[PDB]
Formats: sequence, structure tokens, C-alpha cells
Amino acid sequence: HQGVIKRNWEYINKFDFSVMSYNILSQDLLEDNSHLYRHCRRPVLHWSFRFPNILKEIKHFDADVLCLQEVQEDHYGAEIRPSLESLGYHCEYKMRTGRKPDGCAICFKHSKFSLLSVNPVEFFRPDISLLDRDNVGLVLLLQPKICPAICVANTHLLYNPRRGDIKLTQLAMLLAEISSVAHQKDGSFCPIVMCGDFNSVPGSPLYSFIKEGKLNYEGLPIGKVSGQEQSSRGQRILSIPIWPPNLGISQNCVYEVQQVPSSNLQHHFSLSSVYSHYFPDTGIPEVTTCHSRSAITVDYIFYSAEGGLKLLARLSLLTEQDLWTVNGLPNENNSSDHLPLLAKFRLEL
Ligand SMILES: [K+]
Ligand SMILES: [K+]
Ligand SMILES: [Mg+2]
Repeated sequence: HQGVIKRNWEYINKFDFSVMSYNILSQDLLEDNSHLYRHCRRPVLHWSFRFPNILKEIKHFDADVLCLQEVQEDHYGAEIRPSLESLGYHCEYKMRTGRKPDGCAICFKHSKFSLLSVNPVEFFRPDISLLDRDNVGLVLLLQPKICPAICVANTHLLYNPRRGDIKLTQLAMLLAEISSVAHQKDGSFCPIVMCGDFNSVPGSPLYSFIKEGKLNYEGLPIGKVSGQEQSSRGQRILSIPIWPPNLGISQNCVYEVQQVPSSNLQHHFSLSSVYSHYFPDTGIPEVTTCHSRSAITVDYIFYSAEGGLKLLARLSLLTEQDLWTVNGLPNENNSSDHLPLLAKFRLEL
């Protein structure tokens, strides 16, 4: 019907599992950035209001795997981890480094998987001046309880729109960890699901690199990498190579043995995006976040596809206009400034 604002399930020897990616908005970061939330009714911003709504959403969708971002450490220990464990999830956390209050969590139903390994990633390198930011990632290797393992990755990349050099290097570090964890004895990669808040928009150079496995970055200004709103003036062009040899990551985004003393990046995965980023009838963009200064897609679920996975269904997203009709995010009903992404996958056996 005209004007309806609804999130629908769109349908596109086996193991079926669902994955939810959700940046839940850290209370400390909300309060530190109160200018982004001026549009919100004051009572809806308190953590005592937001957490029950977030937990209710998680319970409603009952996803097999949760990839969460902006999980605040104190709240995680006091309330989020106990609540998720009560719902049947095993939870693994990786907090941002430094003075930062929040991090990434990957949680999975213990009825659906066993844990093979936990592989945190710290993007902060004290020995590499480029990598001075506190962002992190987390990679789990899971064994379906019934068959290959499944590699689940989660990250929250640097927000700063100018620093595409840092963003691409952080992404390369996550991709290198995935390449090591997902490697199988037969030389192929097990199925991969890579979720997170990439702070980069559809069609940006960083997005295209993920989807295509290649990026020619010759002449690319650092602030054009992510496609986020930027001045697009006075910016340094990416170095060739982007990051120094002491990182120990090659231009194919794999770990390499460092030794004593072209402008293309590659990776070896075949990744698709769950969402197509535009509504087919109208061409209007999908958004995953909507506050006073931004309404864009920055959140993704990427997956191995023709260890391929079949996408069975996804929970449809909304437009910027749809979100302002409900007076933006967070609101009295949606308690993050992001929307949760949700997919159902099939592993054929
Ligand atoms: K390995
Ligand atoms: K610059
Ligand atoms: Mg945020």
C-alpha cells in the first residue's frame, strides 16, 4: 500500500543458518556526540530505554549468529552478555584498544555451532605511525553441529572520512586474518561471512575492492576511498604501497614473512553483498544509519559466493525518507542510529 514502512523477508543435504549484523550505538559514544541526536526525544536516548528495545529485537529475529558493533564494555558485562547467554548464545568480545569504551562481538547459538578458534585483530600498531587508531576486528571459526567450518568476521572501521589510507589498511588487516583462519587443508577457503560497519558507502573504492577483489588506487585521494561526505579538496593521494613493509601484509592482503632490507590491491576471496543497496522499482538508495548529519549505507553482510553459500532471504532495508517519517534514529521504537541487517544462508552439503 502507498506509504507503508515495513521491513519484509525477501526470498531470493544442507545446513541453513541466519546472521544478524547490528551497530547498537554505544551509550558513551551517543552522549559524546549529542549533536548527532538533537532530533531525538530526550527520553528515548537513555540506556535504560534503549537496551530493552535492542534485546527485544535480537530476541524477535532469533538469529543463529550475531555480529554486533559499538558494544560497550561495562554494559556488555553487566547486561548484554548475560542476556544473550540466557537466549542460548555463546559470546566473544573484542574491545577497541586505548581509551575507547566499545568493541565488536560475535555471538552464535551453541545448538547450531561449536567454536574452533577465536582470532582477534587489533588495527593499532605502535610500531607503525600510520596505524595509530584504536579500531578492531574479530574472526571466529565455527563448526556447524550436524561439513566444512564457517569463518565469521566482524569489524568496525575508522569513521574519519579523510583517512582512507587507514581504512584500507585496517580492511587489509581483517582480510589477512580471514585468509589465515579460513584456509583449508585442500587449499581452498571455507565459507566466509564478513559483517560490520565499514564506514564506507556502496560503490566507493573500498566497497568495490571488497566486491571485485581488485582496486587500482593510482591517483586516489585519501578522502575518496570511503565515499563518505568529504571536502574532496587539498587531500594527499594514497602512497604506493599504501602501508609499509613492517605491517607484514602483501598487496594481495595476505600475511607474509617479512625480510630485512604497482598501485593495485587484490584479495583472493569471491564475496557478494547480501543487500543490493538500491530499491529496484525506484532506484532510491537503501540506508543503514540515519541521524542528524548522515543517512547512508555503511553496514554490510558480505559472504562467499559463486566455499560458496546460497543466500536464501534477507530482511529488507529502508530509505532515508522512510526513516525521517519516523523522526530519525534512534527513536522510541528503533533504539540504535543504525538498522540491523539480517540474512538467511544455505550451505549445500
Ligand atoms: K592459516
Ligand atoms: K590530506
Ligand atoms: Mg556510531
